[PDB]
Amino acid sequence: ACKDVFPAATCRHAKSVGNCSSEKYKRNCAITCGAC
Repeated sequence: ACKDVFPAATCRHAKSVGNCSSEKYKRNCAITCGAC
């Protein structure tokens, strides 16, 4: 499974500023990024 590991508070920030490019919220938070 690729369920968002990090907390919604740490994943919500990403999109907020389009940080999807990063990995902190792309490898574990694939559900928030949109890779998996």
